Amino acid sequence: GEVPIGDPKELNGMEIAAVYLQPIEMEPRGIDLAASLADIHLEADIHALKNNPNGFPEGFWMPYLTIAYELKNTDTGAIKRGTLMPMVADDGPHYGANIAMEKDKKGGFGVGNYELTFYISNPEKQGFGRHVDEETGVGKWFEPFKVDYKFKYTGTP
Amino acid sequence: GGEVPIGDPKELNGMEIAAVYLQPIEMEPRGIDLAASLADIHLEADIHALKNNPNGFPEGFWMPYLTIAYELKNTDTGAIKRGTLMPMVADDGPHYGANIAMEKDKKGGFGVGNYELTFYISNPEKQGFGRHVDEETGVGKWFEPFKVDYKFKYTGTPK
Ligand SMILES: [Cl-]
Ligand SMILES: [Cl-]
Ligand SMILES: [Cu+2]
Ligand SMILES: [Cu+2]
Ligand SMILES: [Fe+3]
Ligand SMILES: [Fe+3]
Repeated sequence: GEVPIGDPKELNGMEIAAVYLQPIEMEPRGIDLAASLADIHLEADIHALKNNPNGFPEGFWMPYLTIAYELKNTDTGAIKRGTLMPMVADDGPHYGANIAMEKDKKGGFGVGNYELTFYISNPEKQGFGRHVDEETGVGKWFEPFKVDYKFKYTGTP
Repeated sequence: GGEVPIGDPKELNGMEIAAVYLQPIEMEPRGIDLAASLADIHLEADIHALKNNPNGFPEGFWMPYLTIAYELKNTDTGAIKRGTLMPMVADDGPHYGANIAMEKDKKGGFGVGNYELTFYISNPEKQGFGRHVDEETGVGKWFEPFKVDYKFKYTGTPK
């Protein structure tokens, strides 16, 4: 059910990919946009690479990230921004948001060419700690960064 | 190393729940954990998904966004302290942990001896971590809050 968004990027010890699927229903209620109001569920799939410098085992989900997105229709110039929220689905933990496309009451988010940007800040922003002792410590976290994708939105799946 | 195992791990609610301690650790950011020089142990909860986890976590994955309170009771002296373990990462992965004063704590009898350790665990939804519940991609309901208990002999800081 998942449509790839552009090509994944490897950086800061992480594999960072984007996909969209049909709208999902999330609990708790009142956080994620309700499925009937949305056209897609956008997901950031973020996992540790080999030799992750912050101690995360290869393939582990990267938790406690702060992630904002910007979605730009490059045909219309229409831009929207939001946050992705941490949650779990059948395919495990990720960061996600239901997003109105055709249903965006502002308009301009229908079928077309898009640029997607993630803006990502490290887990310390949320108070997640790291050992820094000689025996068990790990390296410094990345500074906030962005990653960019280009994709064609072909309509609510 | 490695760490000192506390009691036996428990397998409950789709998770392996183990307790360990080691020497006090230095943690960043500075100021949230008790300083290493003021502590005698670093206590950890090691919690990972079992096979067939009912909440969509693949086997071996760390269970994130858990709320974990601990109670440490010296059964010889009666000394009791409580706290909450904080999520963090070390060179062998993410865990929940806290630096704790034992011998250094002069406000109680927290020296070498027999201990009961209890973890009080609440599911990730308590912290607003979400779950899909639609038919196509949804997963099972989270566990209700629960406790796990360990017995161990504290023999001092690993040296
Ligand atoms: Cl791309
Ligand atoms: Cl035990
Ligand atoms: Cu999701
Ligand atoms: Cu720790
Ligand atoms: Fe997914
Ligand atoms: Fe550990």
